[PDB]
Amino acid sequence: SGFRKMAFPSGKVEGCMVQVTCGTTTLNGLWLDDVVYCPRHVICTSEDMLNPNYEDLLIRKSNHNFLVQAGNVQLRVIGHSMQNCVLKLKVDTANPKTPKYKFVRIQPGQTFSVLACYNGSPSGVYQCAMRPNFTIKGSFLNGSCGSVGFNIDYDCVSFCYMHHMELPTGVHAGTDLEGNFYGPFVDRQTAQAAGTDTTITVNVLAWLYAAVINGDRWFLNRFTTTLNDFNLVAMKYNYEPLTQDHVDILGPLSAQTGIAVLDMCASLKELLQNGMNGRTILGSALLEDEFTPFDVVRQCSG
Amino acid sequence: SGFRKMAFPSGKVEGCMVQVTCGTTTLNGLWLDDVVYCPRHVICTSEDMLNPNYEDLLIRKSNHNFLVQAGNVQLRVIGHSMQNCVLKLKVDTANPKTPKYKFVRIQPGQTFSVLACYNGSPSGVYQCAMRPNFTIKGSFLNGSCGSVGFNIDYDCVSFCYMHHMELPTGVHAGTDLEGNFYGPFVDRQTAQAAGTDTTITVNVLAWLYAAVINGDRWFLNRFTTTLNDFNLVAMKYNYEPLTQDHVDILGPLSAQTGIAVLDMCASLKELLQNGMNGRTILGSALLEDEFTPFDVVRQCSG
Ligand SMILES: *CC(=O)N(c1ccc(-n2cccc2)cc1)[C@@H](C(=O)N[C@@H](C)c1ccccc1)c1cccnc1
Ligand SMILES: *CC(=O)N(c1ccc(-n2cccc2)cc1)[C@@H](C(=O)N[C@@H](C)c1ccccc1)c1cccnc1
Repeated sequence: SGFRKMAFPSGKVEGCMVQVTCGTTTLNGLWLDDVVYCPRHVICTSEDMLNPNYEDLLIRKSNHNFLVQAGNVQLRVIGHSMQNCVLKLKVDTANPKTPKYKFVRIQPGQTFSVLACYNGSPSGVYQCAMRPNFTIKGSFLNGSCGSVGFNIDYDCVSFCYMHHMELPTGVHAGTDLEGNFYGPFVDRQTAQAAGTDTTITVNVLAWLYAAVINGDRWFLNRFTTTLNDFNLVAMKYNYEPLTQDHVDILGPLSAQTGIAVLDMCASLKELLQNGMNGRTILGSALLEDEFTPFDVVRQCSG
Repeated sequence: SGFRKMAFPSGKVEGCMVQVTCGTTTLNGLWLDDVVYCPRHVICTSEDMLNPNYEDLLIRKSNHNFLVQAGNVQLRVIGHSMQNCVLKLKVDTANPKTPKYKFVRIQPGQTFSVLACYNGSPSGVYQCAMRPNFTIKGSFLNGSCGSVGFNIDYDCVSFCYMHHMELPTGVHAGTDLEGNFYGPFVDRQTAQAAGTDTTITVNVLAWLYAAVINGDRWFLNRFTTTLNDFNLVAMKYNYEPLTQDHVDILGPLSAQTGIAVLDMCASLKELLQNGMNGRTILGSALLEDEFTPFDVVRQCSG
């Protein structure tokens, strides 16, 4: 029993984290095979943040302009390029600790562990979710950039996120490892606003399903409801629409709890309309939406 | 900006987690140097859980009775003993991945990362705190036992917790790595109850201090208060007494925020007496007490 925001073990990613440098600018990179990956904003100066021309800037730099440091050691940059918003710095040496990996672009609502890195040294791990507005509510400080998000597929590390910037909202924007931003965010110092953050509906139900399995069942109502009925109420409180996929994805938890999906929805509808009256579910005084059904299955099954 | 329940990177502990076996009973062990450590309850059968005599039982077993498995490999047990509630199984081979380590008995209110392990395979990481009743509100399933709690001291891993059992409360009891239980719990199948769980007061203030630093400052009142005044109100809602040590330990956050300790206390007093009115602090609808001042400094400083 018990339910916690749980991260993947970070061991196979610790061994891939390097320090990358330009002048007064050190950030984190990710050394996989004979390539090191970091945010291309490591080439910028404080003068050229308002509107930088990254192509032009990279022209000014050469292989030897970039100080890649592995713990106490240094790597020879035998070639650089730019893939969208990432520097791919080629190196003489292949990481001997390179785990099997993939690069996946994750979908909003999906979750991943973050290994928060300063000066190429892993500092800490936490679980995070792509919000529907394509921000993340991270915990990053100055120097955090190039810190990565990942899932672990049996023995295969999937990298889904690279940290690039904090918004004035105090939330976080980043790319996949092919260097495309999640959302409309750009890597320049201009006015950018995160759109309306909406609740992830399948995740909240996942979590109610976790709650039941943990014996917290008070919120369960004698009622049920319909998709359309439920999604009319949903929209009113900034919630994602529930779909038949969403329903199907909750089958294993439906199946384990004995509780139909649509009866859980009816419980949520009453919880949305009445709030929680100071009552808590799984130690929270509000509805949690940063666990998927998989996260719930993994933690509540094995 | 941002504040999350953050774990230490688990890399140096992954390499110490082994599978330990007896008949129908497999749990986790911890291989440091030429010693493997696990809960001594791996020697028990379902018949001898109500009141087991561990000495007597161990008499029945020998070195070769215990199947220690490292991933795909097997270790030769060249000697066993019992230290309080842990098996120290001596092995031919020293762990080549043994990080510098210490064994510390942690104090109630202090926090540590847990590496949740099934069948000697690390499954996930989360941050946890010793509650004042000396339970932990973990996330463990069947097979979790021998999973360890640790802090990372620069490069030195400190092991503070080994998981032994779940209470009917659905909360968790375990030992230090010398095999003494945190609290009055015993490793037998008898009626055991976790006493009154009290809130960790320094931690809540730590967290309010994190909140301020993140710009969440609404709860700040025009008032202040006294220790005695504050601790009279504290006791009423099952809260730890605040001491001058507690005050001193919050100096760095006092110092960073510009806010006196005793003015933060006055804010807490009004928050305790009035609740939060549906207002949230750092994304929580209730007062969080599983971060220490150190955790707050580490995450909000670097
Ligand atoms: C790496 C880093 O920690 N941050 C950061 C600094 C500089 C830049 N940059 C873009 C173009 C040239 C240089 C990106 C990121 C800071 C940070 O992002 N601050 C925000 C307000 C910001 C500044 C400048 C441009 C864009 C954004 C940081 C702070 C906290 C968490 N992550 C990053
Ligand atoms: C290792 C394990 O996961 N659990 C466990 C099983 C058996 C024993 N045991 C004590 C004396 C002989 C055998 C200890 C722990 C279960 C578990 O602890 N279940 C509880 C209810 C319990 C059963 C029997 C004795 C004592 C406690 C488990 C389940 C969930 C989380 N941790 C452990």
